[PDB]
Amino acid sequence: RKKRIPYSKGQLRELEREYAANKFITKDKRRKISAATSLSERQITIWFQNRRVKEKKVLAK
DNA sequence: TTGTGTTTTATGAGGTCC
DNA sequence: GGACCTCATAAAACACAA
Ligand SMILES: [Mg+2]
Repeated sequence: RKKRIPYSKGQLRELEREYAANKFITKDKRRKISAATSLSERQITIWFQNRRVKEKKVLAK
């Protein structure tokens, strides 16, 4: 497949800041995050998908 | 500092949207 | 005629009882 590479403190800080601002990434913010973090647009899109799955688990009960 | 449950990336199947 | 997300899933890495 492709062996996963965990994101740095600096990369996660940027992703969580945007996620806190909006649960859904805009095309414009995805490019900004891509430039800031060196993650691909694809990675940023997937991380948002995964973050909403995590937030959904937090609505346990 | 072992072990092995949870959390974090990453994928592909199957959906919505004129 | 493509871009987008939710879902179940797998595996690498983490967190921390033991
Ligand atoms: Mg849907």
